[PDB]
Amino acid sequence: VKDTYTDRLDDWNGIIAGNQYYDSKNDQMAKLNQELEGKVADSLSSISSQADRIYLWEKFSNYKTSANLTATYRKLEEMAKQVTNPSSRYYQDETVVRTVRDSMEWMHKHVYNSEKSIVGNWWDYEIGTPRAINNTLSLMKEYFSDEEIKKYTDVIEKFVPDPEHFRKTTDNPFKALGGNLVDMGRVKVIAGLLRKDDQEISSTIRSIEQVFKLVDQGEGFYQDGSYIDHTNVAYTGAFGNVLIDGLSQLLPVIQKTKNPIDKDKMQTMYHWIDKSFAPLLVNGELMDMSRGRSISRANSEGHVAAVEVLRGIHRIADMSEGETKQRLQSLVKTIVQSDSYYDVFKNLKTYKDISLMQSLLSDAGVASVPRTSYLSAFNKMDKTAMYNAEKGFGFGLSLFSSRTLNYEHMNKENKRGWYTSDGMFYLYNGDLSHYSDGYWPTVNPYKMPGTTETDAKRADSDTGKVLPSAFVGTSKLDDANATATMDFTNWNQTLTAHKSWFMLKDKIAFLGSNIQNTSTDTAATTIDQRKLESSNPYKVYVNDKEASLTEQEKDYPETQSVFLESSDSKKNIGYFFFKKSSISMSKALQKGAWKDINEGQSDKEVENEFLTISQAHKQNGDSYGYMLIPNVDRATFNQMIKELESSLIENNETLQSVYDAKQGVWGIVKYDDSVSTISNQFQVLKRGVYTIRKEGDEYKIAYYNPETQESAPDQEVFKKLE
Ligand SMILES: CC(=O)N[C@@H]1[C@@H](O[C@@H]2OC(C(=O)O)=C[C@H](O)[C@H]2O)[C@@H](O)[C@@H](COS(=O)(=O)O)O[C@H]1O
Repeated sequence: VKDTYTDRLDDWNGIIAGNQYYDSKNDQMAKLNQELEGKVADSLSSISSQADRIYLWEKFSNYKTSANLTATYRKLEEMAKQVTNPSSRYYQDETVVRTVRDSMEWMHKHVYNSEKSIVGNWWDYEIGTPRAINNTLSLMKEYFSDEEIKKYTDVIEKFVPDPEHFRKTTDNPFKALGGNLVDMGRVKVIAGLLRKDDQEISSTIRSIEQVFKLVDQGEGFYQDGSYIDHTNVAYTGAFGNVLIDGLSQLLPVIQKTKNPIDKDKMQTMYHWIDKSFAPLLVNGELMDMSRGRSISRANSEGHVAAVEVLRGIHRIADMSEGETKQRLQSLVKTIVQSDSYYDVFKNLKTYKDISLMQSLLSDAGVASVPRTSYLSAFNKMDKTAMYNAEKGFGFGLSLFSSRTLNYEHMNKENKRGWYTSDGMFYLYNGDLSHYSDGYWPTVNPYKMPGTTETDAKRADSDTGKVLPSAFVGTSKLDDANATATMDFTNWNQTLTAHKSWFMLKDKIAFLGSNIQNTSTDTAATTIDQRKLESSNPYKVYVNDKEASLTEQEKDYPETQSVFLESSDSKKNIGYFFFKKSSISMSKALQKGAWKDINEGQSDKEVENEFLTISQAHKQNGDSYGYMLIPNVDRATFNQMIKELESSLIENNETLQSVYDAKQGVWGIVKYDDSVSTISNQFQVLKRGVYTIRKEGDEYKIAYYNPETQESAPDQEVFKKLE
């Protein structure tokens, strides 16, 4: 029956499909249409049309595997999209209409109904499938009777009767928050509209409002921009994605119901965009350190995942007004235009999203200016993101502590992310494809960049752990300078190391001390493991002399520097060792398959060439110290290292500090409360992390106590000399 409920469903259809906006003369839209035409064609030709069939699609036949239910229903949603698209060859097709109706009834009688119980993954029974069913019925509401709609959505009410919890029919339900809570809306708000149930709509929207509250503990968005999910996992880039992507779709509909959400409540979304998401986007790529186990999905590499966030932001801009709308448009526009590697349209899956992006990109009134430098210390999730606009590089520091899990391996995904938070670092430079094109299945998991580990064999069946210490954190001085430390102990408590980082505008110093090993395994720090481009080969220099790397590891004793020279200076990487160090390097082709790190992925062999740099630690009390200097040419790098000749202030078991004389900035990490005199100019007095700048006779102080997660009055931690 056509009423206010169907009106809302019409709006929903315009959002999840947007057939009303389709234009055959629009190349990008025609491309998506062609993709849907092909998917429906394949589904129609491979579907079982035999009496007493045991499945609809042979490749999604084992229904004890919950994933097969969602995949099946999604094929029907695709049919619904095309049967209602005037330009599709399947528009109002009698066979497709009957195929959707008959398939819904078949699955309802033999696979998914109220008399069934969760078998496999609860997510498919409560989120994946219900969403696919809601969308199918919404799109084809003019072909189904209200009784049929209520009949096919009864199963949804059986598995998801409570808008505040998931796994309600199990022996361990949980409180819905974040991304999951948003999906709760895409399940019950739409189901409510389809069933014309006001109580379901109102109660669900009320539950959804919890999402706008910032938290100071547990799962959710924090004031400092961090986002935690799954109890204690940094997750802005995966579950946070689902949250903004799904919520931006729902809001236009929710705001037109009899239960619209207060404007002041939704105000926090802008905080998420500017504080949480924006910093994690560099040249169109969403930083992997925020994506949890999703890094192990071949169809979701960094640039693809970023689009989930960007399309969400764009929709929010569209529903905003004035300056707010204008600036959000500019944010999306500059990020998209800075991405010369990935075509944003490859992940805009509805006509309205495509249309919005096209108008934005062609609107001269919307400014597209390169983003400025920034540095975000996401202490509540132990990650740090840095971006230098002058030189054009981004830097990500991935840590964990007693407050956070190191890596997530679940649902057979991310089987080898063991060391992705053991002080792993990311460098975002001119090669926008670096962490893409098969990086994850080919990178050697035992040598993640920046990590100090023993060479012990690790099991794919292992799961994450928290760190014994709470002494992990970042002290930020300004948009270009910060200092971080991690009181590191490895997975089996056989190795320790005081690892610290000194972000000094256009370079990052890496210092490690107190390196100890009680095992029979060899210990070493991976200085880098960089994925190469066959098109842009690097010329390697050691102590400014060209070196020829081989698949076989070569030792370079008394190394003062290593320089990776590209034809594009924006891809150059230099490493300056404060004190001559003994390192080893190799360049080799590494093969692997996505299935190796994610059971549900393809076993197809992938291969990439990597340049690995390592420093062995054969004695207790060992240390390492070097400066990473990106994006400068060879002559400039050589000049800079001479300027940094005496930049290392100290690197021992209680004090680590680097000084940038050009800036007049000091980075300092203290592991005890002894009085530390620095550069015969001032003293720092407390265990913690510091970033200090001298501006003649004045001193700006940034102190952070990572264990208590508090700063402190200047006189408690700093004292100028004389
Ligand atoms: C955040 C996350 O990893 N969520 C998991 C699901 O993944 C998301 O799926 C969708 C969607 O619209 O369904 C959008 C996102 O890009 C993607 O991250 C999914 O993996 C389900 C079920 O698993 S599966 O059978 O392995 O595919 O589990 C969620 O936790």
